[PDB]
Amino acid sequence: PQVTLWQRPLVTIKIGGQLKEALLDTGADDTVLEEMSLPGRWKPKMIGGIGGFIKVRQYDQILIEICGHKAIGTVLVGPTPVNIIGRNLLTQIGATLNF
Amino acid sequence: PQVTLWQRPLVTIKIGGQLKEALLDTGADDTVLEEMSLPGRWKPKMIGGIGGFIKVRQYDQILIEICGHKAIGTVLVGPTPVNIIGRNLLTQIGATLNF
Ligand SMILES: O=C1N(Cc2ccc(CO)cc2)[C@H](Cc2ccccc2)[C@H](O)[C@@H](O)[C@@H](Cc2ccccc2)N1Cc1ccc(CO)cc1
Repeated sequence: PQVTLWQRPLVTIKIGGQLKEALLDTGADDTVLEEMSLPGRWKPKMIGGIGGFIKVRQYDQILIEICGHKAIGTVLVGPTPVNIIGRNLLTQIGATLNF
Repeated sequence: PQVTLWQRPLVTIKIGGQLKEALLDTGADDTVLEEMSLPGRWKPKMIGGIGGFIKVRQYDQILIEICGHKAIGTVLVGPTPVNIIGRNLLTQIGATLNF
């Protein structure tokens, strides 16, 4: 799916039987995601980006549906104010930054 | 220029006769950039993302060359550990997130 709209390319993601807006974060290397409803079987970690380091849960193997398209990947669940989709997911949906 | 390489789409940008690695961050809305020497003419501000809020300088009208291509835009110079290229710049180089 092409997504330009000279604005934030957000995609309705479907993780842990849930749906939220995801900020296509081609900048991040993984798909972070504000706290949500995910089952255990994950690993505790912390990302360090702009402002400070937040705590998230590396959920490897999460069927996140972006753009009505199935896409499993590592979703980090933490206190992030946005559902970040990094390369870990831009590689499953085949996202490409052509400019 | 198409950039997938299932990894971080970094691009050597040339801002104010300067050059650094820019993490193509379609997630951000503007082009943040670790502290550096910009062409003056800017305003003090602070972005609030992952971890906390960092302080940057909205440098509006900065000739940032991405992919050997000239591209003026708003480069926020602050204590960011990376040169983020948000939509503000993904709209000048005509970037498109297709997956
Ligand atoms: O912290 C941000 N991370 C941090 C981050 C770390 C780890 C992951 C998962 O691996 C994802 C995101 C990225 C930028 C960055 C990456 C690495 C080092 C330094 C910076 C991201 O790529 C960017 O999209 C937004 C995400 C965001 C945006 C809004 C609200 C919450 C989170 N930010 C913050 C940001 C804020 C404003 C601008 C300018 O508009 C740019 C970035």
